[PDB]
Amino acid sequence: MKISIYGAGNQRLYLEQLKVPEKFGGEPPYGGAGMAIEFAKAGHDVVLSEPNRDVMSDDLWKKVEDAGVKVVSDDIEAAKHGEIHVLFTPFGRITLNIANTIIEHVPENAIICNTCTIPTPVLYRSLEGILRLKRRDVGISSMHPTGVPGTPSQKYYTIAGKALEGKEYATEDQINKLVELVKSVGKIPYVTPA
Repeated sequence: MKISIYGAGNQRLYLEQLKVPEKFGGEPPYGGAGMAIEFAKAGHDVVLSEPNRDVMSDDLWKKVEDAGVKVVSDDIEAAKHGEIHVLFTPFGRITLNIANTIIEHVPENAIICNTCTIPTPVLYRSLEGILRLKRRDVGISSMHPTGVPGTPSQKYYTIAGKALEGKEYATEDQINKLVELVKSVGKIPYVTPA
């Protein structure tokens, strides 16, 4: 599939402060860049949008590019690529901002999903005007890793599905597409009510 990831992740944080290779193992880059690599090695067409080059060293960047990941710095160019748009914002600082930036540019029937735990209805309500009136084809969901992407113990992804009280923020096809994306990289998908 064509996947767009927004945010490579500050790799220094993972290495200096969090000591991920020592505590959980695996190998940098982690997070969004780690997801991009794993997706690409699974045969997916991956574009990673990152405005700040300094998020990782040249050696780590080469690692990303060696996986087949196309790296851009313009979110709008990334917006026109993916049928799935993964907002890697574990701190949820710019989640709503990126979504607002890319929503009018994403191709028909594309999916926008966050990796953090901002509720899908919240993400939807921030874009309700556009999603109801101009982009009814766009699905809103989640791609939330239980652990740190790139770590061997990261096995689960939580996907926001149809709400308990009926509201569908994405089609069943769109949700199924996310489910198979998770399994394509040997991970376990888990669909929850939005």
